[PDB]
Amino acid sequence: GPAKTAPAGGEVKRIKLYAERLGGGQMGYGLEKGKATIPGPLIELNEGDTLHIEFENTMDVPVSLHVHGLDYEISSDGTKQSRSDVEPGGTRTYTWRTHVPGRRADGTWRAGSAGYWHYHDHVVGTEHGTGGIRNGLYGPVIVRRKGDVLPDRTHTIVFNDMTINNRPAHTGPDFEATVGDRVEFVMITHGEYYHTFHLHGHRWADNRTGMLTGPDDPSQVIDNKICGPADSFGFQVIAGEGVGAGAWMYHCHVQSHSDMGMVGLFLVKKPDGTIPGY
Amino acid sequence: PAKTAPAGGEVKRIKLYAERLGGGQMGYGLEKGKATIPGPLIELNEGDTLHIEFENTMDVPVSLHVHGLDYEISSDGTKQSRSDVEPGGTRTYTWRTHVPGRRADGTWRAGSAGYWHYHDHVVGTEHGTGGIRNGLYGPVIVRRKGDVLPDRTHTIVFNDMTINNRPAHTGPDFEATVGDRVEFVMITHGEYYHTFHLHGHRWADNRTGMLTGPDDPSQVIDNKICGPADSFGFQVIAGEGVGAGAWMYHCHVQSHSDMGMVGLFLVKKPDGTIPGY
Amino acid sequence: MGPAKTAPAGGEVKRIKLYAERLGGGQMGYGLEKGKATIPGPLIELNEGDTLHIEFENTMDVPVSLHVHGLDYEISSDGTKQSRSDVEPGGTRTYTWRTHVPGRRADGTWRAGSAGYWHYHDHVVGTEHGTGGIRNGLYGPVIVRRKGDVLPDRTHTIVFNDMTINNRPAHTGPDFEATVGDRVEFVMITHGEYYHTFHLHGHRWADNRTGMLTGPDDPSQVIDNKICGPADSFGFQVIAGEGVGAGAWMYHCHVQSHSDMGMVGLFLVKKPDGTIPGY
Ligand SMILES: COc1cc(C(C)=O)ccc1O
Ligand SMILES: [Cu+2]
Ligand SMILES: [Cu+2]
Ligand SMILES: [Cu+2]
Ligand SMILES: [Cu+2]
Ligand SMILES: [Cu+2]
Ligand SMILES: [Cu+2]
Ligand SMILES: [Cu+2]
Ligand SMILES: [Cu+2]
Ligand SMILES: [Cu+2]
Ligand SMILES: [Cu+2]
Ligand SMILES: [Cu+2]
Ligand SMILES: [Cu+2]
Repeated sequence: GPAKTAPAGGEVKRIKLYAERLGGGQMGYGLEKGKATIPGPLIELNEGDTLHIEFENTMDVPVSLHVHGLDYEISSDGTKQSRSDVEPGGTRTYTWRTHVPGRRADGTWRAGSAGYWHYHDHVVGTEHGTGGIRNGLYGPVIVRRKGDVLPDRTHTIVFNDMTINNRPAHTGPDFEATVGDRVEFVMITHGEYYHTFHLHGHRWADNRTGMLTGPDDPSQVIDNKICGPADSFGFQVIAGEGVGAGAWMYHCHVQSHSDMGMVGLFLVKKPDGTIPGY
Repeated sequence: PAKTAPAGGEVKRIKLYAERLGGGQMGYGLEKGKATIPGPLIELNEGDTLHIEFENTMDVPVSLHVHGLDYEISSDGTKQSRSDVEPGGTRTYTWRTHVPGRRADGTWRAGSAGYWHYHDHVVGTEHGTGGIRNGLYGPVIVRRKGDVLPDRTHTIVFNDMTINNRPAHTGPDFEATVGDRVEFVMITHGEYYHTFHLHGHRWADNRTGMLTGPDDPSQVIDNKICGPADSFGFQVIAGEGVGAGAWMYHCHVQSHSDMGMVGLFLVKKPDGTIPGY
Repeated sequence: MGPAKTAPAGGEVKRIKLYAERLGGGQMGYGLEKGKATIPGPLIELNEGDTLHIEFENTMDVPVSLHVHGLDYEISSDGTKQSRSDVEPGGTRTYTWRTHVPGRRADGTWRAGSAGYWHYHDHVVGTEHGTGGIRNGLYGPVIVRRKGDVLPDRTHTIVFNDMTINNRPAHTGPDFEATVGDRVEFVMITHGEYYHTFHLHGHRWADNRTGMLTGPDDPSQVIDNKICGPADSFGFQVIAGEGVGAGAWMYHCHVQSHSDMGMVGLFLVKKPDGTIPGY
């Protein structure tokens, strides 16, 4: 039937979050010890939500959690200079807040928190978290505005230096859907390089939600997007819409990059489970 | 005045050929021996369907892949979908197109209109690195009913360190007359980020490159950063507010402009003269 | 906080003088007075419809020019060697910039006005694209405002020029001071060989003409992070410490090696008492 939408926020929410080492000199965040992933756990909030994070550093080196776009005080900045990092074996409670749009007393329109954001390390290896980000400490954050369209499933694609989600070249990741599913994509970039993100057989609107608000929204519609370290955006597509089922490539479009394996599949299935030509 | 795009929905057909050009270059053409870089401009109205009859006249596999438009996986134009074209081979690629409208879930489905492009995916690699470098790319415009039509359209492709695969400092230059409504399609390919910059003129960063009205918040710019496979276009009024002259456009990356990615938008007085040129 | 002051309507004929000087260490800069040159050059603000007459003197050993983005100039003000609009050593020229309001064209289309965040810089030094002039520091912000645009308390220009910020030594800032609640404006220009991503802690803006959402209608992405290449310019305004509070709020390019090597600054937001918590 009609699209599902986000409820109003304003709830006070809590999660546990850990930083721990993974194989091969890699680091990630997790919701439980021994559960860490690259990228980290996806965090979703409704505008007005407050989130307290009970943070434990499991590692033998100082780490931090610094987030984009959300409201936080200087004590949640997650930086060395702000004394907000977390020592080895230590814990701290990071607090993220969130607000709805509205008229300022000066008569202007204050932008809400809503959008496609991310969190990552500001501390490991240098005071910009170069080592940490390189090792995999980063994760997506979605803040939704009341009435925002909710998807069937959400997937995070991170271009971190020459890799996707710190995976070895040519290893995807791949995401599955069924023709007609509403699929949300969160795209984040980290590290040294510019990239262009590209998706076969689909397009989105270049704007807050990734979708057009209606017939008056001028935003350019695009299948290809240039992005750079700490950039984040998102969007939703209806799997296979107008195109049909198939194995649909997404890849960085910088030629040496795609040539070198920054490539994935959006695997879109016929209602019966089959994918044509594959 | 201001002629506008009519409603789409027509079924259209063209023949398209891949062929070798001089110097190791390759290009698409509308007839054998007529291939160009960039390839032929393809224009469609929302709702239109285009059947492309493709012949690959080269001695290596080639393919046709498009951005933004509606194609089935069998028109993806990749080795992976088995949609490339063997040497001397022929295939029909089909591109469909749709107007915007309200989906069943009550969301607003975006139409196909916009500035897009097509290029090879199979030459030299499965990402068409070789083909793209050799020159297999071309502009596609899809127009929404009511879109403002230009007097002329020019395509500027920054391909690696070249414009339209031309030698340094060779242009292209485009001519117009003050007051002409001129459309530019701006495509980027290859290995490098760039910044497109046009003297004397400006456009809106949005679908049409023009402000829809007084309510459109889109930033107005003369400079745009663009990555490989990036696609955008706009229209300006030649010399509007600025008069006639040789109006430079180039990549604004300093070394690149010094290397010769530079061209002229030649805007003439009514008498055909250009002051300072 | 009271109702914000706004830009009035333009149409005035304005005049300034601009000098091109050599500064310490092979640097070059514009100035409003001989001996007053700065990098970035002086801030130039116009209301849509205004006309600006720049009386330009070149005091350097080599030819220089003045070339501006986004505004209305005849070919003779282009500021290039090819248009014969550059300036010989010890020479002068009047450069003229014009600006127009938006409006309905005779053809039914809507003509965009001049308003926005723009910049000017040398086109002639070291190469015909002014690669030298720019590396040496010749560049400066231009702001064109639309009637009714919201005015800030203070304006700050952050230029990423190759690997510097405003041509400064690494890890030198600049830092900017505000008090919690100030409406603060940033103009952000990029120059040189390299792409960048501009990032500001604890604040966000709208990616659009004014950097602020016009109202609930506005679909524009809200961002704390923006990619920019050479000659890109954009601006925005924030309420200092809004919903966040006092602190020393980092801004920096987020390309990792760039921030590591020092393109970093502080937006220092004081409390009313003038203290900054934990700094
Ligand atoms: C068109 O001439 C050239 C272009 C390139 C590019 C575009 O990288 C490299 C070497 C050349 O001789
Ligand atoms: Cu930072
Ligand atoms: Cu890439
Ligand atoms: Cu594609
Ligand atoms: Cu960050
Ligand atoms: Cu592809
Ligand atoms: Cu370039
Ligand atoms: Cu210019
Ligand atoms: Cu492509
Ligand atoms: Cu120029
Ligand atoms: Cu940088
Ligand atoms: Cu931040
Ligand atoms: Cu410039």
